Amino acid sequence: TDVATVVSQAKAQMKEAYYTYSHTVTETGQFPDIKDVYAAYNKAKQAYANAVAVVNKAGGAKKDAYLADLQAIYETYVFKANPKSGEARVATYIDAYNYATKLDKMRQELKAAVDAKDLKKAEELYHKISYELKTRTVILDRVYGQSTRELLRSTFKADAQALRDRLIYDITVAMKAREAQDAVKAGNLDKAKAALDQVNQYVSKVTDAFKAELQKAAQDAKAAYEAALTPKVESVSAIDSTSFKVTFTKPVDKATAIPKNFSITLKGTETKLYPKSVEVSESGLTATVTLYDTLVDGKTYTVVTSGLKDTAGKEFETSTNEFTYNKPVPASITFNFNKLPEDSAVDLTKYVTVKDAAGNVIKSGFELEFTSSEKLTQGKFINTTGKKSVIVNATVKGTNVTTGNVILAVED
Repeated sequence: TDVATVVSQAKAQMKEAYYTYSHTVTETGQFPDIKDVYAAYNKAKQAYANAVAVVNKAGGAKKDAYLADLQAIYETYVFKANPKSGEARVATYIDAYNYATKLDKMRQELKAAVDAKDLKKAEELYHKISYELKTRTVILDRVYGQSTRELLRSTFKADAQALRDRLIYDITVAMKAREAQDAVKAGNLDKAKAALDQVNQYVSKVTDAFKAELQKAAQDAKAAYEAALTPKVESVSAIDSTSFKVTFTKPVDKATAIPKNFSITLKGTETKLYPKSVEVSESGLTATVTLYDTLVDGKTYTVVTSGLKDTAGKEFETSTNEFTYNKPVPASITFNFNKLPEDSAVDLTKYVTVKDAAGNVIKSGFELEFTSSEKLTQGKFINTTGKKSVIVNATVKGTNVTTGNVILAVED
């Protein structure tokens, strides 16, 4: 009833509300029921308001000092707009505890979505929870007590971050896959390739939760991206003096990969060579074209392809592509080592190196003939079993580049 006592008590009640959470955090390392804290919060507000009315009535010459005192205690312990450190302790705690338990609930809701393998629900929650973690963690900063701020982060926040982080690959590939689809469906192949590149970058890192669905999504994006590409002739290159290699950017309908659809001209002249046969890669996108006519060393040839179609539908554009035929010039030949392994069939071509005059190794475009102390099979295999030496001679046919007779040890 007396004013001094009323204000004395209302201040005690305001602090009591802060003790409601702070004491239990400190004593037990736990949080109170938030509802007890709300109850204490409301008692303090009512204690405040009642104390004000009593002071307005019977405070006399201390009226203003009383209201300021009350206000100061209120603003520190219970509530204040835009709190600084140590202010609005109860209201900041409530907000942070509520922020933190919403995190926990969202985390648990996310876990349910991955447990139920629901990609769309997990995607939504990942974004919502990401937003909470980034934009609203400042709520935690306004809490009074390093000890209790740390209790909020460890208790609730750390788990939520961990679930979110763990899912980033899953959500990225789902997003990029559909961005890819949407890009091709929108006639934008640069956008689709770039989206697809990301897919490919991350899909080997998705978790188990949605792996099949996500791998499926990624395969659908790849395939849908290929479809939009135009089948192209990429290149031609000589092989020997009567054949050349053609490369496709996309497997070719083998029924269109026939001689009549290939034209070969000695470039800049009217001399035209006839295709004999076309032999396609089951591998899809490369064929060997064999000519009746012979290619001249050092000449350039233009290959005009027409009438080719895809492994499924689309037409290659008539295309012009050249290659130049060069028959290498063997200058030297040597055996790679002073020895051969002990085996019943050693291929001598694997043991010998041929170079041109500049000393560059000539990998193809020449024939090898051998003589040996040992019987030769297929012109190149020898049996070294039970032998400690053998004699061999590699000559590049039918030039005069040759090893001469060389005695090689047999040892592994």
